[PDB]
Parts: sequence; C-alpha cells; structure tokens
Amino acid sequence: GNSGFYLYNTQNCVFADNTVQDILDKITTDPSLGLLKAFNNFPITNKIQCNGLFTPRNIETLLGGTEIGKFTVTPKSSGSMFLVSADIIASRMEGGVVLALVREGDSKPYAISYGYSSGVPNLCSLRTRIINTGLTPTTYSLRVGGLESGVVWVNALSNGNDILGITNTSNVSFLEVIP
Amino acid sequence: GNSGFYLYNTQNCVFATVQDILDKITTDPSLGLLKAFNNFPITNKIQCNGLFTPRNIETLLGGTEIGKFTVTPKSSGSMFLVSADIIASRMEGGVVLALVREGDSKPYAISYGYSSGVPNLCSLRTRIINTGLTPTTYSLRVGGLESGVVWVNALSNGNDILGITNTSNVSFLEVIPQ
Amino acid sequence: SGFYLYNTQNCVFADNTTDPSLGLLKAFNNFPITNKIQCNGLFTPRNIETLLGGTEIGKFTVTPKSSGSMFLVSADIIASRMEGGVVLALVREGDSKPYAISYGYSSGVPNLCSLRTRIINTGLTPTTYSLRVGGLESGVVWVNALSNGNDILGITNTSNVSFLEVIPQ
Ligand SMILES: [Br-]
Ligand SMILES: [Br-]
Ligand SMILES: [Br-]
Ligand SMILES: [Br-]
Ligand SMILES: [Br-]
Ligand SMILES: [Br-]
Ligand SMILES: [Br-]
Ligand SMILES: [Br-]
Ligand SMILES: [Br-]
Ligand SMILES: [Br-]
Ligand SMILES: [Br-]
Ligand SMILES: [Br-]
Ligand SMILES: [Br-]
Ligand SMILES: [Br-]
Ligand SMILES: [K+]
Ligand SMILES: [K+]
Ligand SMILES: [K+]
Repeated sequence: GNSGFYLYNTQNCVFADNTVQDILDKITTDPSLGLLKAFNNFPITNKIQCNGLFTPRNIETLLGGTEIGKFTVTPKSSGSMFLVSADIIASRMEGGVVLALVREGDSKPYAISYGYSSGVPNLCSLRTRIINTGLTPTTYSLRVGGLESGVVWVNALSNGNDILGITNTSNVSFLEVIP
Repeated sequence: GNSGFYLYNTQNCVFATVQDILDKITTDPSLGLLKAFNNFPITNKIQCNGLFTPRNIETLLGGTEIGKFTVTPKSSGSMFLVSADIIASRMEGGVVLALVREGDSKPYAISYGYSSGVPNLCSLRTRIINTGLTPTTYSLRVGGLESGVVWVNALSNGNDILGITNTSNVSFLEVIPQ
Repeated sequence: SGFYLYNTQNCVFADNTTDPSLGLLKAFNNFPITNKIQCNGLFTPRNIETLLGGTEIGKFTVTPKSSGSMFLVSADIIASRMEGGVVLALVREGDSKPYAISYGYSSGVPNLCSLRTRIINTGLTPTTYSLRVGGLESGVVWVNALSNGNDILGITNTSNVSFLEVIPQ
C-alpha cells in the first residue's frame, strides 16, 4: 500500500506494489564361414620331354620323373581341402605313364596316378584331394614319367612333334571344398 | 484516458543382425549355400574276380565291391557330383565300374576303363540326385568286361605297384542344379 | 521520472540369393548323352582349327549366376574304335575354332575319353557350346556303343558333360 517515485542512490525510480556392405566384407574375407572357395586352373601348353623314369627306387623320393609344372594356391577358408584334377596330354611308345604330385617341403609325392599311351596321345590323369593347413600360399609341383622305362612326351607326339600340327593344352585345376 | 496510481483489491499499482543372417546362411538347407564334400580313399589291393556281362549288368551281382560310402547332403534339392578314380590292372582288356545306391536293384551309373597289362586309371563320373538330408549309402563295384581278372591298386599279379601302397579315390561334391 | 505523452498516449517513465557380384550363386548343369552316335568325322591337321572336325555329339546351353566366373567343364564320353586315338573338341558358339581339345584312346573295347577345361564367362547371358568327337587322323568312333555299333553289355549307356560355375583367384 505505497507507490510513487523515489531516489535509489542516483536513479529516479517509479515504485508500486504491481549393413549389406558389412556382410559383404565379412563374406569375402572371413575364412571361418564355410562360404567362399578358391579356384585356380593352371594351363600347361609347352611340349616337355619327360626322360625321368619312375621306378621302385625313386618313387618315394623327389627325383622320380620330370617336372612339368609348379602351382601356387591359397585357401580362402579354414579346415578346407583342394579337389585336384591334373589332365595331361601324353604320348609314349606302348606303355605306362606315371604322374606324381609333390608338395613343396615334403620328401616324396603327395599323390601318384597312372596313365597309358599306345603310341598316340592320350589323356593321363591324377585326381586327389589336398588337406590345407592354413591360409598361406602353398606350392605344388607335378612330375610325369615312364613306368619303369620309356620316354614320355607331354603335349606332343611320341617324337616331340606337335599333335595335329597345333599347340595343345593340359590343365591342372584346384577347387577348394569343405569336408 | 488516464495514467497514475490506483488500488486493485489491496495492491497499490502504477498504471498507464549380422550374426542373425550368419546363423541362417551357415545352417539353412533351403538356401543352397551349404555344400557337403567327402573324399573316400581306397588303398587296399583288391582282386576283382566278378565279371560284368549282359546277364548281370542290371543286377547287384556284377563285378566285385571295392568300397562303400555314406554321404549326407546339406542342402535340399541338391545333387552330388561323383568322381571315382580307380587304379586297375588286368591282362589286355576292358574294365567296368558300377556305382550302386543302397536299396536299388541295379546300378545307378556305369563307366568303362582299360588296362594293357600295366596299371591305368579307370574312372566313373556321374551326378546323383539327392532325395533329402538323410545319410545315404553307395557302393562301387569293379570287374572285367565279359572276361578277365581285374586288380585294383595293384599289378596284374597282385603285387604292389612300384613297391608302395597306391590310392584310388571316390569323391562326392554337393552341387545345386538350375 | 513521471508521466508524459508519446504520440496520442499517456505513458509512465523513469530510470528504473540374387546378387551376381558377390559371388555365392554358382550354376551347375549336367547334360547326359545316352544315344549311340557313329562319329564318321575325322580330326586331321587340316580341320583341327575349324568347326568341321569330327561329329557333333551334343549341344549345351548354360547360364552363369555370378560375374567374372568360370565354368569348370568335364566331358566324360564312353567311346570305342578299332585300335587308335580319339579326339574331343569343345566349341563355343560364335567362335570359328575349338575352345579346347582333348584326346582319348580305345583298343577296340569301350573306354572313357575325357575333356577337362575351364571356360571364362563373359556375362550372365545363356551361352551355347557343343562337343564334337572323332578319330585321330583315321577310323570311325562309336559313342555309347561297341566298335561295331552294338550296345555295350546290352544296355543304354550314359556319357556326361558337366558345367560347374567357380570363381577364380
Ligand atoms: Br583360373
Ligand atoms: Br629300380
Ligand atoms: Br586310357
Ligand atoms: Br573328406
Ligand atoms: Br551274359
Ligand atoms: Br550300397
Ligand atoms: Br532300382
Ligand atoms: Br607286393
Ligand atoms: Br543338372
Ligand atoms: Br542323347
Ligand atoms: Br556351339
Ligand atoms: Br574364334
Ligand atoms: Br559287351
Ligand atoms: Br565354389
Ligand atoms: K603295355
Ligand atoms: K614343389
Ligand atoms: K593297347
């Protein structure tokens, strides 16, 4: 109940009362998923004279036959295998052909197979499976020679000449599979 | 029309998801991402006295059994791609191979090979149509074409080839048709 | 401080499963060949790099499901001929010579003659291939039959050509 104007020090004042990509990277790089599988095919087109023999004395060493190819492969999944197919065009005077797949570091062949030529070229095959031991590149080589005796030519007639006058192709394929 | 001060009642106032897919993908048989593989090595030497003839080719009695294999598909509506790669010798002549599915009364698939006397690879390549996800058994029989004795994994006299044990293989790879 | 007029008014104042690019998705096709075919066409140095060598025994159409894929091809043909060489050639439609050539053998009795290769796919479109078989230089070759054209073991036999899609490294 009071109102008006008044001085406060020096002021005159009024006053008053008022996710797809994320899978994709996993899938293409996670080795533990059994998805995803390496494949490699290795053509062999050169004519190779295989003078090295296979015999009981060298069959369990590295010295049997003649090397015709060397292959490096890498698994993309853990605990996998490679299903291996070697299909080699070979000729020899009537007799047996031996094939040996060797894994680098071992002291003898990983797998041995047998083929035949009558004198004219014939496919000689090795089919096997490799047990992979990690995700590291691994190198394998294929050797080919006569069974006990004879010279074997790969990709050529028994004298070394071109079959049918052309270059021919033998193949070694590796297909990764999960057991 | 006014300014000043006034009383109002008593007041004086102024105014103026990844794991969820991954479990599916790694276990669902209907998607077709899961593919079985099995390889069966055969390393024993087996004398195959049983023959294949027109009278026994469509029975279970042709040739001699060299292996029996049990496999399980992981996907529905799948097939197995089969490769049997058998080392065999015989005196000059033909070799017959027959894959039999358990329960059937004759071979599923038949193939042919050759030996001149020295060992040679004899193969059978086929595809099997799978009918569920249950283990299934198959067997491989080998014998002469019409006549002759066939040795598997051995020379024509039963001895070791090159003095070692040799390996024949039968592989089954699961694949999905289109 | 006080009150004053500002204009008219009186105022207070104061100071305060379908993506091809992955690639899961792998086609498989198998083509059984069960007819007996008398392959009178020969392979010679003069026809080996043409379309005319041998005799066609099958034609296959396949479709890749993934990009930058290959088909792993296996042709496993039952064949007989009087003592000698068998030649197989896989041809891709539109080419003017074989994509791959392989060799087999018969002594007179049937034997498996194989061709194993890989094909490089170039898209996701159906593509047609064919297989041709014939003698090496001379001789008649019978597919799925004895060297005289009769049934082997008195039954129908089956040769196969398979295509399996795979993805290279
Ligand atoms: Br490749
Ligand atoms: Br020796
Ligand atoms: Br052969
Ligand atoms: Br296995
Ligand atoms: Br009979
Ligand atoms: Br059985
Ligand atoms: Br049946
Ligand atoms: Br022995
Ligand atoms: Br199919
Ligand atoms: Br047909
Ligand atoms: Br064509
Ligand atoms: Br061309
Ligand atoms: Br017969
Ligand atoms: Br694959
Ligand atoms: K021989
Ligand atoms: K090596
Ligand atoms: K012969």
